[PDB]
Amino acid sequence: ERKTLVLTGASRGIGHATVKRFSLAGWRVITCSRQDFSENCPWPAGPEDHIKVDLSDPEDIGKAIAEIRRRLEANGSKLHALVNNAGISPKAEGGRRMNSIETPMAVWRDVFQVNFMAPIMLARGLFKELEAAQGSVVNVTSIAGSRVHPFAGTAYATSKAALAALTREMASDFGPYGIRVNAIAPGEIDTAILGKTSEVAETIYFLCTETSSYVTGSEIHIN
Ligand SMILES: [Ca+2]
Repeated sequence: ERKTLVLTGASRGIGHATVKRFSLAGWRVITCSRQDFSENCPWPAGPEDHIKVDLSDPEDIGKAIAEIRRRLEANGSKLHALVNNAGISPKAEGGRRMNSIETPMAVWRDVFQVNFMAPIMLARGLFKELEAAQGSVVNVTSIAGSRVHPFAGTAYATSKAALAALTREMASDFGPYGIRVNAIAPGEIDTAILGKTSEVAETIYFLCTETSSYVTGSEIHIN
């Protein structure tokens, strides 16, 4: 019965505020993280709501998808929401911003894999359950996708710009199956890559509930 959310990037700020919003609304919240489940976690969700997965690893993502699908059988194999908030912006030597000149191949690869490929891999991997629920996919974009930012490196900026375009394409592709796909760009950089965050969490929640049933292919720019 209970509506279910799969969330990546459940970090302090936007991620935690989103967990809190959906938890208080009565949803089951399955969080994905590189870390082992710990009883010192802020929310009281048990191990059945935690998925250990490294989103830079396509093999691990396939293993996480299969485990999520098994855990969704407890609700009729429905996934009402997938929220892609995981994002990385690796820094150069000495904690410096990493620009287009200095970014090595391995960073381009891992940043695009986590920030860009994992959202579509998870959405198409969980397609059956999203379709069964006529669910919602939210991709969290960034102001860095549209303007050069002092606190976000080039790989992050370009992968988030790619993610904004991917959101538009996914909405067109997933639409005929009844799955809506939208993006939200917070007004400030997500401090995870280092009141306003509650607004982002509220908007993600809106995009996953009945009032947004007819909205797809949009990108909401929080001002
Ligand atoms: Ca169907």
